[PDB]
Amino acid sequence: TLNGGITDMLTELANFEKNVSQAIHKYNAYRKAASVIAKYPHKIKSGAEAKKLPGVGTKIAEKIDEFLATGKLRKLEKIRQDDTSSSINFLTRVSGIGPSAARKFVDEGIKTLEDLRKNEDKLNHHQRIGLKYFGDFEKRIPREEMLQMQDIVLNEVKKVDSEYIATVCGSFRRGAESSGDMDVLLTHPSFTSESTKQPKLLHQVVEQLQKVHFITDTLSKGETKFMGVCQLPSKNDEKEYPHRRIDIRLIPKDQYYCGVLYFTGSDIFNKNMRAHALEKGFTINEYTIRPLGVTGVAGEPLPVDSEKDIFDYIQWKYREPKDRSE
DNA sequence: CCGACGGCGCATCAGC
DNA sequence: GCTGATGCGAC
DNA sequence: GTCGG
Ligand SMILES: Nc1ccn([C@H]2C[C@H](O)[C@@H](COP(=O)(O)OP(=O)(O)CP(=O)(O)O)O2)c(=O)n1
Ligand SMILES: [Cl-]
Ligand SMILES: [Cl-]
Ligand SMILES: [Mg+2]
Ligand SMILES: [Mg+2]
Ligand code: NA
Ligand code: NA
Repeated sequence: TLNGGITDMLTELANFEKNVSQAIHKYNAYRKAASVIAKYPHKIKSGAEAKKLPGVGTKIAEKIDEFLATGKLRKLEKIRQDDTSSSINFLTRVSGIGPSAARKFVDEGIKTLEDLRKNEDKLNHHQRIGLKYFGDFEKRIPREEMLQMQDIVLNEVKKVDSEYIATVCGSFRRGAESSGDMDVLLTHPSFTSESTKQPKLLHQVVEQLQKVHFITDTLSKGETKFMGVCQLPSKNDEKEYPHRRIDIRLIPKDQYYCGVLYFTGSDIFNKNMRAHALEKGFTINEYTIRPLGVTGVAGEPLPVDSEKDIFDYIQWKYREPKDRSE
């Protein structure tokens, strides 16, 4: 928050370009600029000063000058006034409504929360759950509740099969004092890059968490990724905890370190690291790190025995999770 | 210039 | 039914 | 919107 006013402005610009303009690269540019400015340890006094940071160019520098002089950006003031932009921006805050659906709903006269509730028949399953928990999903999760949630998931996972390992990643693993959701990496030795020796490995864990009423709703579910809703249990006479988003990713056990690197993030950190890998002649996904031939086609997976190995391949100093909140 | 911009799982739909 | 393109996802 | 070559 040293430069909170500027990073707020760029984040709002990013959301506009994403949600309304459907200009994903402009969205990514604004987020990169906000990220590099957020970690800049001086209170910025001019666009010129910010234009020294990689990712801040001529246009954003101009916007920082307008913002530092007036406290505001006319481009954003009129965006907030535009009814279509405001409606599209709002609707995309419902889980399952993306830019395209939001604009299509706006065309059909569906523009408000009350509009959405009247038109549940027009919503797919994901969207209906996002509407149902609209208020809950915008609340953050205190780290203390993340600790209680972790304890349930790991213990319940242990009850299904003592050989599962569940690791909470995302902002939690980066040490955040609050999280937007809970992200769980799951491994089991029967599932490796060589073979799947046991079916329903993710299903059995989802079922156990549903059985004890931790998982309450499913947004999407396949063999390796679960996206849904969970809730802490409350004591007698206690108000209920909000419902929370939970994501679970089942990763081949021999590919744990690439998987935990990916699932720890942040997303911008992953983008930065993967772009640098490319510049160094490697490609990184949640499973492997592979070299790029002269062709550009990926080669064979390189041996990985820690997170640090992946950093070493691309000639980066190791960064602890807490230092990856870009 | 101007081409690139990380990478992929699940849901839903068009076309066969 | 399958394959491939698209939306969505913090995207 | 920004960057590299
Ligand atoms: N566009 C994306 C989105 C996500 N990811 C990866 C990194 C996330 O940490 C990780 C979890 O994805 P996430 O959306 O849960 O992001 P968090 O860092 O946990 C921030 P939160 O506390 O949830 O509000 O998945 C990514 O690589 N690329
Ligand atoms: Cl774009
Ligand atoms: Cl791979
Ligand atoms: Mg998260
Ligand atoms: Mg998540
Ligand atoms: Na710059
Ligand atoms: Na949404």
